[PDB]
Amino acid sequence: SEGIRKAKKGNYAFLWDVAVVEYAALTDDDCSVTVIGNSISSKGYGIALQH
Amino acid sequence: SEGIRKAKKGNYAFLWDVAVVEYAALTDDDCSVTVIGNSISSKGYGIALQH
Repeated sequence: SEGIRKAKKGNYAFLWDVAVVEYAALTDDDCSVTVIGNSISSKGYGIALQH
Repeated sequence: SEGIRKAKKGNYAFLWDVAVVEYAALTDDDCSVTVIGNSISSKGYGIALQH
């Protein structure tokens, strides 16, 4: 939440999930941001369960 | 095993696994290798166990 406006106001590139940044681009009332892609497909994300 | 030097000595944009190319251009010694990038998240490989 601080990284919303501090990246808006201040040259701060952030370290986070891209899909969140996709939605943060989806929320800003002006198209006023920039993202750069990432491709690391050897490691994945699964969903935990009962052992 | 067929279209090997036809991609290197002919107009054939041959199409296979990138890691196989990291073996094949390693077998190549003539510096006639060029390739572009690709990000495909859906498919891949991990060793099967017993059921």
